[PDB]
Amino acid sequence: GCCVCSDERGWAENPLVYCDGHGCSVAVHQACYGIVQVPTGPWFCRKCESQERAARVRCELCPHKDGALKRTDNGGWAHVVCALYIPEVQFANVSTMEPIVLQSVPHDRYNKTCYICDEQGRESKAATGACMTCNKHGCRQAFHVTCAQFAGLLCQYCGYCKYHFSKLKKS
Ligand SMILES: [Zn+2]
Ligand SMILES: [Zn+2]
Ligand SMILES: [Zn+2]
Ligand SMILES: [Zn+2]
Ligand SMILES: [Zn+2]
Repeated sequence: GCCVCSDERGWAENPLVYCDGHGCSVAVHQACYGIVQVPTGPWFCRKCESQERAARVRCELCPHKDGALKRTDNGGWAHVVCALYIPEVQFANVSTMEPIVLQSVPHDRYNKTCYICDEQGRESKAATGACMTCNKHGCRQAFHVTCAQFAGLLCQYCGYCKYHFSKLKKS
C-alpha cells in the first residue's frame, strides 16, 4: 500500500503512485507525498532522484531505512510519516510537503527512549532520533513514529503504547 498512511488503494482524485527507481519499494498517495500533478511517465521518489551517498539518504528522526523521504531544513532527510506525527515538525510548503522543517522541534522530542526499539533488539537505537509520546495523559511511554507505525499503534495524528492501545475498546 502507501508508505505513509494506512490506505491500501488510491482514489481517482488521489492515486497511489509507485516509485520506479531500482531497488526501491516506495509507494505513496499523491496527497501523502505532496505530488503536484501525477506523472505521465515513470515516477521517482526524492531518494531515488538524489545523487547523494546512499548511506546518507535516510531519516534522521528514526532508525528505519528507506520509506518515503523528503529533504529537511538542516541539510538532511526525514520520513514524511515521522514529520506528520511529531507535533512540532513542520513543512515549508504543506502542499508540496517539503522541505521538512526541524528547527522548532524541542529538546523534549530528542531526550526520550523508544520502548519499541528496546523490545525489538534495537537498544543502541532507542535513544536516537525523535519520539512521539503515548496519547494517554500520564503515560511516559515514548516511541519512534515508524516503530509505532509497524506495530499498528498510530491513529488527530497521535498514537498509543501497546498497553494503552490494548485497553481501548475498538470501534
Ligand atoms: Zn497514503
Ligand atoms: Zn524511490
Ligand atoms: Zn523516520
Ligand atoms: Zn524505535
Ligand atoms: Zn501509554
